[PDB]
Amino acid sequence: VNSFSGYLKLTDNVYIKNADIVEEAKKVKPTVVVNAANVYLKHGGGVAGALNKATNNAMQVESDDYIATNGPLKVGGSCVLSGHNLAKHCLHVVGPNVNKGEDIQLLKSAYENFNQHEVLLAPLLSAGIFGADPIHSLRVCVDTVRTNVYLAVFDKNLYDKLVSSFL
Ligand SMILES: N#Cc1ccc(OCCn2cnc(N)c3ncnc2-3)cc1
Repeated sequence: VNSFSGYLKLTDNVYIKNADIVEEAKKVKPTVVVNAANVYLKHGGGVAGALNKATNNAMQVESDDYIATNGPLKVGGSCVLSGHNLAKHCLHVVGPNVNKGEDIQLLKSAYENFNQHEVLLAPLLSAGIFGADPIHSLRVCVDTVRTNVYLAVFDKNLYDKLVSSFL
């Protein structure tokens, strides 16, 4: 039993809710919140900008030190950093950005990072400003992630489209 509330069960291990990931995190304080990161951990907009703003820029400060030490992530890769006031840990995962021409096949590699964590609160990778089709992202999630994932979708219209088209 866990404290995630109000989710639709899609499969044995994937759940989805019409919800704000920052509010979910503030409420649940999950062990892991996933960020929709880029390779430079520059949290300017989208989910990343929202998560970072909610940490009062502490996520960005920590991320800048990470990059200065380690260099950029790979597309499809991840790193574990602090979750600050939102979660124990933040798993920064880089999905391909279609607006940068990146290969959508890398979306599966991106979701594989979730399997290193037993339970996660997450957005749909490569959705929104990353340019991919969120219906496709949800399908790859369900077909790749085997651990327990709680997906938070910002927009009622999108949430209803995802549910009503889910096979
Ligand atoms: N009109 C409209 C509209 C406004 C924001 C919006 O956010 C999508 C990405 N996103 C950003 N910030 C958050 N805290 C999120 N939680 C889940 N997804 C999140 C989508 C549609």
